Amino acid sequence: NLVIALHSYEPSHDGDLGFEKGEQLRILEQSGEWWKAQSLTTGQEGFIPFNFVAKAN
Repeated sequence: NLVIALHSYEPSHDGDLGFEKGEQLRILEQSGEWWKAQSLTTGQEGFIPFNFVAKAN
C-alpha cells in the first residue's frame, strides 16, 4: 500500500507527517481525506493529504 508524493509537503494539521515530492510513505490507513502513512526513509509516522501521494508506479 505504498505511495509516492507528487509535491513537497509541510505538515499543518495536528498529528500530520511531512514528506518531500516523490517521497515514499507506507500507507498505514487510507480512510478519509487524510491518509495515515508511515515514511520509509525516516519512517516517521503521521497523517498525510490523501490527495498528495500516488502509487510508486
